[PDB]
Amino acid sequence: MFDPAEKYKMDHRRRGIALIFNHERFFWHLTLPERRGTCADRDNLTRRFSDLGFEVKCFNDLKAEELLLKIHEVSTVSHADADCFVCVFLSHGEGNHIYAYDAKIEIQTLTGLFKGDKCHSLVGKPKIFIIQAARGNTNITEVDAASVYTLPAGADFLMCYSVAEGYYSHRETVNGSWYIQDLCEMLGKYGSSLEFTELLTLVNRKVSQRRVDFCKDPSAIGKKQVPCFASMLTKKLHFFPK
Amino acid sequence: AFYKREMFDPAEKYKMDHRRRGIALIFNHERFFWHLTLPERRGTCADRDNLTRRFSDLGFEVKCFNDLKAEELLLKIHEVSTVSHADADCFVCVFLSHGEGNHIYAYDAKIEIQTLTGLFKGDKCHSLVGKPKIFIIQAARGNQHDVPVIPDTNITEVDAASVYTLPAGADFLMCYSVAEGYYSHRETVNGSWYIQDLCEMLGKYGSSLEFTELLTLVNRKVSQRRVDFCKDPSAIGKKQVPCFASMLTKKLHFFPKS
Ligand SMILES: Oc1cc(F)ccc1CNc1ncccc1-c1ncccn1
Repeated sequence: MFDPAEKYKMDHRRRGIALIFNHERFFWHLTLPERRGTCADRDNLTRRFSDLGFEVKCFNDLKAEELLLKIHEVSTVSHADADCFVCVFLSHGEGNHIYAYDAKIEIQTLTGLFKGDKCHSLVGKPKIFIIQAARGNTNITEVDAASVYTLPAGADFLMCYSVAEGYYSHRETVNGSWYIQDLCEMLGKYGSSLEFTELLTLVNRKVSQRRVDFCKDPSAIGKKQVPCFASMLTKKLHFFPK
Repeated sequence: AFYKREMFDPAEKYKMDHRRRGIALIFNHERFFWHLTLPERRGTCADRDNLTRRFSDLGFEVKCFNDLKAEELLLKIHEVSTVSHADADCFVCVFLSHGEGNHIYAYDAKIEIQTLTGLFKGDKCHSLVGKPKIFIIQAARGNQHDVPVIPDTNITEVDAASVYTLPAGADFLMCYSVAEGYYSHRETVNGSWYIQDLCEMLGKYGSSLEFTELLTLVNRKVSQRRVDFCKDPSAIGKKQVPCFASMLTKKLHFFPKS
């Protein structure tokens, strides 16, 4: 019968892989600014997801061909013994695209690799994409206009965005991104007990409550950040200790 | 001695103890000005009535509008955005129509979704600040084998997803019948797959379940639906995957009001 509280089965041998694509600088021809603070984000995420049982693999400043090769490689190995899959992008972006070192990649191309017909062993399992990407312009706060569309994907995907249309993404050059900081704080405290979209909702509250009435940089005043997640999940998702 | 200090609470819920639940608007579009070259939407009136009963049972004041022109629709939604919602828990707005990109069709023209949600952001609607603003959108691509000229068996019509899964402001929840690359289904007597399943879940669980948890059940119900191969073989590969884009900041329940 229909169960209103059904949860994803998370009792496989492994939690699964968490991929992190970390982009700090870009080929000069793209004329994009460096992303100081992103290495703090990478380390923060690595610790949180490792603690949740994930096998975390980080890749710094891959070219687009290299990045596509790597994510395709992961999409074609067996996830039969895994609970789920996580993929994080830390970069600049525009519209449907995220930047690699030398060129843009379409988000739909990346998510498409993990759809049922392409990745059988993840069918019915959570596929979670976390995207910290917006428009490229001592602890300094950099402020970027939202630019990356809050795109959906297939069944059992969860697409998590640092910022919604009309708002602004913030990154501290020492402490890291507002969104990743608050995400990681919540993961550390509640990741192993709370339902994951409930947790992302806490992240929405934390980030949107950060004040922008008195910035060190006067030009940043009033540039609020509101994250968003787009859920195509079909069950409750927990990361209880394995 | 106990009280809730202002510490971060992982279980915080929207306060839903106002005098009224709030207004639920339903914009119901069954047919369109001939110049738009859009097909009729048989079954949408079942959707409208279904939604009216479920949201009324949850305490909402439901107001339905059928086939408004774009000017009329904008006037009406602007009217609602400019009254005081001080005594309300929340606000619901439903669109049942065709759509394309960031647009929903009214009777005679397209309207941009951001124009509609924009009316309810921050100071434009102060009395809804910090309160859930829930938009439910059943809108996809009208099949246009259908002349540019001036014009009950249960059939399942299948429309490609066309409307962007747009976000909005803080405390908005944007609910979409279908995601990019999938297909929306509507039975000409029984109504839309998404609305049918939304309404069934509202009736069974609406008064207890956290609302995004309920929307997740709707995702499961809809994405598991299949058409019978005999009635329409051409619909075989056309799965429906709904989604919701949450900018909510707290848990949302619709417990019966005291
Ligand atoms: O979500 C956003 C985030 C931003 F930073 C800026 C603008 C938008 C709104 N646009 C979209 N949002 C979701 C899905 C598709 C689109 C979309 N797709 C094509 C063209 C326009 N919008």
